[PDB]
Amino acid sequence: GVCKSYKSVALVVGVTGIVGSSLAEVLKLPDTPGGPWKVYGVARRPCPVWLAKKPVEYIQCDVSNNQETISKLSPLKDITHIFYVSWIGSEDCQTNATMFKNILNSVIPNASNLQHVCLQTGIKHYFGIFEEGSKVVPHDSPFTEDLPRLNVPNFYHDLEDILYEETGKNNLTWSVHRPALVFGFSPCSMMNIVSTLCVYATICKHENKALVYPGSKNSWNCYADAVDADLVAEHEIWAAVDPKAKNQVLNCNNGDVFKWKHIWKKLAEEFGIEMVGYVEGKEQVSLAELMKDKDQVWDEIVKKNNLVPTKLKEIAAFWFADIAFCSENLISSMNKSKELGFLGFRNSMKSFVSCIDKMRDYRFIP
Amino acid sequence: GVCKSYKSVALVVGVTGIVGSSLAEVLKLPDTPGGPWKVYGVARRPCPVWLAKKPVEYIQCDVSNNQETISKLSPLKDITHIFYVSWIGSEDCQTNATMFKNILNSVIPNASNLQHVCLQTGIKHYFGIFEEGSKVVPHDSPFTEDLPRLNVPNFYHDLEDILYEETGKNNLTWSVHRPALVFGFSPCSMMNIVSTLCVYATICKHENKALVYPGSKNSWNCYADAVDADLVAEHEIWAAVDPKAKNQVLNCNNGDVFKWKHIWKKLAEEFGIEMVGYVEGKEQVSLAELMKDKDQVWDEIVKKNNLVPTKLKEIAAFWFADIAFCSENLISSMNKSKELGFLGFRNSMKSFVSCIDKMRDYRFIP
Ligand SMILES: NC(=O)c1ccc[n+]([C@@H]2O[C@H](COP(=O)([O-])OP(=O)(O)OC[C@H]3O[C@@H](n4cnc5c(N)ncnc54)[C@H](OP(=O)(O)O)[C@@H]3O)[C@@H](O)[C@H]2O)c1
Ligand SMILES: NC(=O)c1ccc[n+]([C@@H]2O[C@H](COP(=O)([O-])OP(=O)(O)OC[C@H]3O[C@@H](n4cnc5c(N)ncnc54)[C@H](OP(=O)(O)O)[C@@H]3O)[C@@H](O)[C@H]2O)c1
Ligand SMILES: CC(C)=CCC/C(C)=C/C(=O)O
Ligand SMILES: CC(C)=CCC/C(C)=C/C(=O)O
Repeated sequence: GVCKSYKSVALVVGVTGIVGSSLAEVLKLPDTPGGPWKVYGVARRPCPVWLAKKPVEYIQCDVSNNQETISKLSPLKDITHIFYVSWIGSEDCQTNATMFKNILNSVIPNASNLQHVCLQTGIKHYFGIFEEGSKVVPHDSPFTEDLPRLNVPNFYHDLEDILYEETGKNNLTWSVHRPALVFGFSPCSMMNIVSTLCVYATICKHENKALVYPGSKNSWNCYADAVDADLVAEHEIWAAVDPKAKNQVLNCNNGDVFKWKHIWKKLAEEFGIEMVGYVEGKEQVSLAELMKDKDQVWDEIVKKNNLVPTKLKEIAAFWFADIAFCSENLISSMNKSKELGFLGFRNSMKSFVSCIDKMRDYRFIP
Repeated sequence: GVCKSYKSVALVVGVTGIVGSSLAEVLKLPDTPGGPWKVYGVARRPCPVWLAKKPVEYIQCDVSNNQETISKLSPLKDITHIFYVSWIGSEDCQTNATMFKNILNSVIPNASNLQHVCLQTGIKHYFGIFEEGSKVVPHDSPFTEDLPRLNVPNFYHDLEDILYEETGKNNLTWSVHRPALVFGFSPCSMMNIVSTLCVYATICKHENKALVYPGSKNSWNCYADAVDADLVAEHEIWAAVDPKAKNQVLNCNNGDVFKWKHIWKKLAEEFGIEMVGYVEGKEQVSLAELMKDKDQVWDEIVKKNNLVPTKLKEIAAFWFADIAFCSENLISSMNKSKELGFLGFRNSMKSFVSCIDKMRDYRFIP
């Protein structure tokens, strides 16, 4: 059979991630802008079974290693768009920078039809980094894309600088996407809040305990926002294909606000267990501490429910929930994207439930 | 010349109001859905000069008087859509009810091509009434259209009940629109926040004083939302013409959030004066009290700047600003409208400035 024709050819760097996994789905839909798409999906681990069941050409590669990346990506002469949706899982500026440089150095000399590089960062651009030593004054919100860089060693700054330099030199377009908190389904993410809260809820249910909210008062009652992984995918694809979005920094959220108070009630209902909400006068407790000895319990759950086998620390990031539940005042604006013609949105309450439903369909959670 | 053809014929009840004045503009644009529109505009006062310069057939009528309303509206046999965007200016349930009943009793028997009645209420549906005696527990937010009625004598309840009964009996469709705080330009409104704050700012400037924020701490820092009058008009016209919107209760806001803190800075810049923002530890002061003796000052301003002559209490509602500046937790959801296909929005910061610009173009403010 003659070689298959594609209109566009994506390199998704971080294909097992919370957005990369969505891109692997969304890019292959028949009506997706820029389609038909061929998808190369890059990650460090062996292709998981769930991803092997998708029409994605998986490339196992440690992108922090330059010679390996050259060897693995330089043969991919047909790439048209790069979606960089990866990070090393620490805030180390140079390791993260090296990963992104390696992608560009390996692809740009070899992909003569390369058009665009999508760089995914996030709303930490506006408020700072997670490293405990960093005592920094964030910007006030709503966050908009005209806010200047904070005086902090945020690896996002280095990634942008590389993006601008390398696209500029090579007559490529660029986009920087700054998603809010992601609502997604990947069990291989280092920061999946829905999966994390679903695992907590599952363990509570397993142990005949209530779904006890461990967070701060402020994070219970404040306005919060998030972004569905599929909407991030759609926003990145929009910037990759639509001339109006090119060479722009762009926030990405669902377009609404919610409260954790309301999400919590929904979570309890979804698992058919009692909730204990925020109790007046109580201080936040560490969910990471509450769950520190639960690995064997999770193993037992996986076995009893015949789930996709996951290690507790890989499917859940309890430390990340702890940060979410002592955060407030982090709302980001979608006006710039809307004014440029991107009218994609989600109902965040419905998005949260859709992620639960999807994780159950995939057998990641009971 | 042969009688002019129109596709649709609007009765706008409250044509001098903050939304009615926008409808008088929007309905007459060439690309407005349902057009070409003929517009009958009803209000109690004599047609102001600014409205006489619009292609609107003005009908001076006190709609609280049944015989007068019959006499004035029963000849209008060609009405296709009613936009009820009026209230008496008190919370008296029966006077407000009487006004709306009178419209329907006068039009329904006489307009054989009548299709739809749009009823404008508002987000007070979710939190209660302004009357000082009423000590009531509001719903929590974000406000959605599935929230049940509060146990309060809100005239909105009576207006809805009349709408349902009379449309139901007569095979007409209905829509209830619940706008957030309106950003608009009418100088004849009983509740125009932008005009009110512009008048304050103008007086501050006239007296070489700073723009001193008089509100509460909470209302300075909280998330707030609003709706541009033109977007309310567009939302009402959408419900009047689009089958998907028919027989629905629908919120209407700009689709974003803002803070008064940020609006205040913008207001000061627009008037080229210094601002004093919220001062930590200060209690809210009454802007109504601050402005109680300023009528002659406003007269002098009107004369010195050659403005459209307005009485201070008619262009500004300082009591209404006082309520805005002790409110929080009033965000409403636009998901229902979006899910039904209405994707109209405004950038609220830009909307606020556009209202200032428009009021200056009309010579209502300097
Ligand atoms: N998650 C959120 O809620 C969120 C919100 C806003 C912004 N963001 C930002 O979005 C960006 C991407 O993060 P994410 O959360 O989408 O990531 P994630 O879900 O944790 O996924 C990371 C991906 O990168 C891959 N990866 C990591 N190190 C690699 C290496 N050395 N070589 C090759 N692949 C490697 C991972 O595969 P392996 O496991 O095989 O290494 C995985 O596919 C980050 O800047 C993050 O801060 C995230
Ligand atoms: N303003 C806001 O920010 C806001 C926000 C959300 C919801 N709403 C709601 O929207 C609804 C309409 O209020 P609005 O603020 O748009 O009104 P508005 O700007 O004060 O305008 C009221 C209109 O009704 C007319 N009117 C009053 N009494 C009348 C009578 N007896 N006969 C005939 N016309 C009469 C007025 O004309 P005359 O002066 O000549 O009488 C004027 O045209 C109310 O339920 C209000 O609570 C308002
Ligand atoms: C409330 C929380 C936990 C926000 C952080 C979202 C992320 C992960 C942003 C980013 O990585 O830029
Ligand atoms: C923050 C304020 C002042 C909200 C009231 C908006 C209005 C006027 C609602 C309604 O009339 O339903």
